[PDB]
Amino acid sequence: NECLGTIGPVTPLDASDFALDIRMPGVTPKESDTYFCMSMRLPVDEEAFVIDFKPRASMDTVHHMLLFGCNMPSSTGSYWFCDEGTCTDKANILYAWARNAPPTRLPKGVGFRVGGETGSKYFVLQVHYGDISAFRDNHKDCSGVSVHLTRVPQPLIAGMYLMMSVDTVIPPGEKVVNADISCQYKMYPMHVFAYRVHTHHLGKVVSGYRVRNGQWTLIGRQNPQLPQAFYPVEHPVDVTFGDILAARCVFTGEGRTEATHIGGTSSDEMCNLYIMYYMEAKYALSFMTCTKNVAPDMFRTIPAEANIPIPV
Ligand SMILES: CC(=O)N[C@@H](Cc1cc(I)c(O)c(I)c1)C(=O)N[C@@H](C(=O)O)[C@@H](C)O
Ligand SMILES: CC(=O)N[C@@H](Cc1cc(I)c(O)c(I)c1)C(=O)N[C@@H](C(=O)O)[C@@H](C)O
Ligand SMILES: CC(=O)N[C@@H](Cc1cc(I)c(O)c(I)c1)C(=O)N[C@@H](C(=O)O)[C@@H](C)O
Ligand SMILES: [Cu+2]
Ligand SMILES: [Cu+2]
Ligand code: NI
Repeated sequence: NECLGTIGPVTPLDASDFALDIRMPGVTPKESDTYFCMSMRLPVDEEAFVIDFKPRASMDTVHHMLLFGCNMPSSTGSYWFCDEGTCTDKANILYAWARNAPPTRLPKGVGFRVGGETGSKYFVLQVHYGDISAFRDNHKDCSGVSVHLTRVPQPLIAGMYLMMSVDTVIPPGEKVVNADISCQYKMYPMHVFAYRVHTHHLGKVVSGYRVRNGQWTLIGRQNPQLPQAFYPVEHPVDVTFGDILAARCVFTGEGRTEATHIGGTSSDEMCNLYIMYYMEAKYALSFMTCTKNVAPDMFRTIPAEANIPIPV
């Protein structure tokens, strides 16, 4: 149901706006925890701005959905298993829908820039099917997300700052292993408005901070075992030239018989903190990444909550 009909995926809205429905082409999981991927090229070649997102998920099977922007989807197929990949180039996450933690809307006047000469030419949708019981009907699922695109330039441009670990090693049975990430910020000011954390089963807590003149200001702190949606920041926080962004993921090796390193399988781990921000249009860049730990010693002053499990 809700599947793609004779009217197609593009809904005209007015002279310069249209909604684009990005849905699975009627797929059927045959195993629980199946991750399906699919892509949609933007229908317009010129620059546009994504200013809203509306989920169209099947509450009875969809565990989570992510929408990315990129220039080279990993497969040319109708849909594929995301284990093959999302995009050959580096995908930019735009939206996350997590079952049981409703998404928050973008601030008005803020939009992601896409298309054109340097923006994403494709949207890639990942849909995680958990309970494949509802598929006893062997029916087809068309879950997805609708995006509102406009040609009208937005005064604030949303972007993503991804902090991630690449060298972490978690010895088996090890009670506590910290993965620390830190970089100095050297662009125009960005204001953080939402954040998402991601780790696999060994993750206990993930926190990120802006450090200025030695003082730590919390950006976000979350239990990665909770739904991995983008959560709004408690208080708006600017990150400016000179500041240091610092994040820590706390892992345990308990329950594993061998060491766990960074990787894409359930037996591997990941330490990600996605910081969603907006910047004035004339100063904006759409994405930044930190995969290092430039000021290792700085963590001796990280707030205690960074090591404290979040109470349910
Ligand atoms: C890519 C293109 O040609 N677009 C149309 C106008 C348009 C752009 C976007 I992005 C959009 O979301 C919507 I709705 C409409 C266009 O440019 N049409 C012509 C026109 O405005 O007459 C050319 C000459 O500008
Ligand atoms: C090695 C690793 O940590 N990969 C993460 C972070 C990542 C996200 C994006 I967007 C990206 O372009 C790249 I290169 C890496 C990772 O795969 N995280 C998952 C996640 O955050 O759920 C995927 C599904 O986005
Ligand atoms: C009723 C509604 O959803 N109005 C949205 C436009 C929209 C339609 C669809 I169908 C959709 O899938 C998405 I995502 C967005 C809305 O707020 N549109 C703006 C517009 O009409 O330009 C405001 C200003 O009215
Ligand atoms: Cu999920
Ligand atoms: Cu992962
Ligand atoms: Ni400010």
